Amino acid sequence: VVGTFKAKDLIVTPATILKEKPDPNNLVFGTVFTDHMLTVEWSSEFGWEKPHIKPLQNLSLHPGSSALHYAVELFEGLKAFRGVDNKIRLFQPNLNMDRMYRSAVRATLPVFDKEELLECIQQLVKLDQEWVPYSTSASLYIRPAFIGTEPSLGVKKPTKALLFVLLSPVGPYFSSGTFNPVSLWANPKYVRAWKGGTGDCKMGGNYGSSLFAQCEDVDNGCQQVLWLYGRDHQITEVGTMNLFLYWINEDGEEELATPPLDGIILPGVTRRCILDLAHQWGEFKVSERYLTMDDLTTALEGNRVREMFSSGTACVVCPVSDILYKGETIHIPTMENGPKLASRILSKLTDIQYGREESDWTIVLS
Amino acid sequence: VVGTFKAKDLIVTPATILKEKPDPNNLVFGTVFTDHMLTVEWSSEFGWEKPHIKPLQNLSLHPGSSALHYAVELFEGLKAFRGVDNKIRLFQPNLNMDRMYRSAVRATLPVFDKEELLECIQQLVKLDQEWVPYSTSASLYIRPAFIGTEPSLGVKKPTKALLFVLLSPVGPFNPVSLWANPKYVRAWKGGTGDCKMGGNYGSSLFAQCEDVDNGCQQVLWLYGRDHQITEVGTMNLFLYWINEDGEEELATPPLDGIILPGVTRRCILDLAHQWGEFKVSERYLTMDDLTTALEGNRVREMFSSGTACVVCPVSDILYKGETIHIPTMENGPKLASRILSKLTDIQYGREESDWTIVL
Ligand SMILES: O=C(NNS(=O)(=O)c1ccccc1C(F)(F)F)c1cc2cc(Cl)ccc2o1
Ligand SMILES: O=C(NNS(=O)(=O)c1ccccc1C(F)(F)F)c1cc2cc(Cl)ccc2o1
Ligand SMILES: *Cc1c(COP(=O)(O)O)cnc(C)c1O
Ligand SMILES: *Cc1c(COP(=O)(O)O)cnc(C)c1O
Repeated sequence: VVGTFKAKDLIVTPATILKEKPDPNNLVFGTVFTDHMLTVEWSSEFGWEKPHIKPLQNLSLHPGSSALHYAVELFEGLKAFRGVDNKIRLFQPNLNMDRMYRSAVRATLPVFDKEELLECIQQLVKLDQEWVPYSTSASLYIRPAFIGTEPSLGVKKPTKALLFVLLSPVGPYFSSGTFNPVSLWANPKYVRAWKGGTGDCKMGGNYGSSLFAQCEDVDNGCQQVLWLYGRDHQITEVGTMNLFLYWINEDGEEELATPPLDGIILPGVTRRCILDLAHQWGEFKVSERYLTMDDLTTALEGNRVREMFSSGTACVVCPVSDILYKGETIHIPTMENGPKLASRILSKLTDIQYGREESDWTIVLS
Repeated sequence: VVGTFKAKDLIVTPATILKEKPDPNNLVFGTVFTDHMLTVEWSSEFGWEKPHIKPLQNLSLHPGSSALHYAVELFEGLKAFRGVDNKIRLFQPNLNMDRMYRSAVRATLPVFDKEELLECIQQLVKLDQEWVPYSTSASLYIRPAFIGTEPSLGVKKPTKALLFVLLSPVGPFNPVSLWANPKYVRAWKGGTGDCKMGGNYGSSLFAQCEDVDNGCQQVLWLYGRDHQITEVGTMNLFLYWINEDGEEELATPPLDGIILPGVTRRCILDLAHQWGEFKVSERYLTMDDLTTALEGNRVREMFSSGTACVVCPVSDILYKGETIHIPTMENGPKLASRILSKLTDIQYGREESDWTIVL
């Protein structure tokens, strides 16, 4: 009956015991959780139930829940930042609501009002706002999660669902003053996503398949997987991050390149922001364009590569120093070239996030 | 540290209040559950905990559990059958243990002893014996499920996992129409399509809804530039036809990475090989192969195979705005019904085969 839950209807149950906050200089990503969570029930029969902010607790799930059997699930990732002026800000959160809604449609999970969800998240962050780290390098990670809770074993659109939101303090990925570059494991035997698949959505199924390649990656002394696609060996994504290459292209032009949104690339918020920034600066060519391993190695051979970095919410920007490919270690001169652009981008994005630069990209906490 | 759980140290906690069994005449597939369940806990620090048979209950899961975020999960599907002689039988259950083990490796979930799990399952079915329907048209569906319960949001190999088993009384030609849209691809080479990992299935619900929107019951999964016909929903695809050489042939797509190696598929192949009445070919089949054969009146039957239906005749394919009729039902379907009869006879103990194990 009810098309969406409403922030107006929020039922809040404060915790009676409050946990001590962690040292912001000693945070490991996604391991410590705050006092409270958002939960909202849905059923086909009654529609959306009233949303609850309540103490962080285990989920009680029928063991037949479709999220556990057929990966009927999706997530988001966005952050709250305590500013230089001690104001807490969200960064481009409407883009995450847009993406989550679209992933829900693709998953066949129930549709919701994006502004109502945004306001419920605002209220949850406001309640746990002291968990937003008092550090200009740490932030509060927000994990909205949407699962099918259909008890029956038929492979079908769920008639029961749970939307929930977790909060987790996260620290810097740089340390001792500098970036921590990654080595990438490039094995064309694995594919992250395919044309006709769901790689342009944040559905859980895209990620469970990537764990094997990641373990093999770690066994070979690499931190992330470089995801290759097709007979041409297109470079697509770095782990769970978008791929950027800053180089002199085939025409001899200084260029920032990233793979196009042709269905196998997750449309990152960070990725969009970087494209926007680089276009605005107007200092070099910006291309959404295919990039192969042969393109890369040829350019490296002729000293045309400047930097390679990955982009995502957790780290904003992550420089790439090495790629393990066909039994060889190929060096990327990212760190030797500054990294000039990667550092410039990180500074710009963090300025905005922490309120050093006024931009419409941020929103002050409700 | 503990490499496997063992059926030896099974802890059995029977329910004090038992539920009434459903009418075996009106069962809805996976909607009704028995009194008990198996659960086995794992962690990287201590290895496999002791297994438990206990009352069916909700799972208490950390909201960060990787099964909920990154689909760190797999399942199996197999059945128990109350024979004509009242003996309860499992059917090729070691093949399900083999496949579950493969799926866990690909998923990075902890490995276990296959013989130990089968025995834990046998003890579970044994406890809940009376739930195996008193009907030769019904069976007990067995659902082993294996999930990551790692509380942290980092995308990595789980340090926490839960293995559980559910039991569900299920009942019972009604041919299906297939919706064929090449813009959805079920599986890719370098993917996980040959495992029963949950991630393979979440991505399929949109296509199935679209299928229903158009009066079709299942999706025909197409692959590649040549539009290879691969699987029928959650079933393997069989084509009974006269091939291009003018030979009568049973054909099915080969196991090149994008096809789930079905148990039913295996059994049908074994049987058709044994009979030696027609050619048996694991080979590529395209939409053009099929439409060309249909024009020349060379197609006899098309059916899917899986544990839930055993065999499912196909009457129509909707592809590129066309309605392509398959003469399955106008040809008996004799092969489909022969297979259904054969497997049913073995499953319900009407004939002996090493494929069945008495509980
Ligand atoms: O930003 C990163 N990931 N992108 S993300 O933030 O949007 C994301 C996407 C999908 C799943 C999980 C994640 C997250 F949160 F990183 F865990 C990321 C991964 C990563 C791995 C290393 Cl080793 C270093 C820096 C890193 O940053
Ligand atoms: O046997 C079937 N599916 N194969 S299955 O049995 O191994 C299976 C595989 C993956 C997920 C779920 C299932 C199951 F159990 F059907 F739900 C099946 C699907 C199906 C759909 C229709 Cl419309 C009619 C008969 C049918 O039988
Ligand atoms: C989330 C994600 C991205 C990065 O997206 P952001 O919105 O910038 O955090 C890129 N690739 C994959 C596979 C992702 O899951
Ligand atoms: C399980 C399944 C099959 C059928 O396999 P059986 O072992 O015969 O039940 C076929 N295709 C897919 C995608 C499946 O998951």
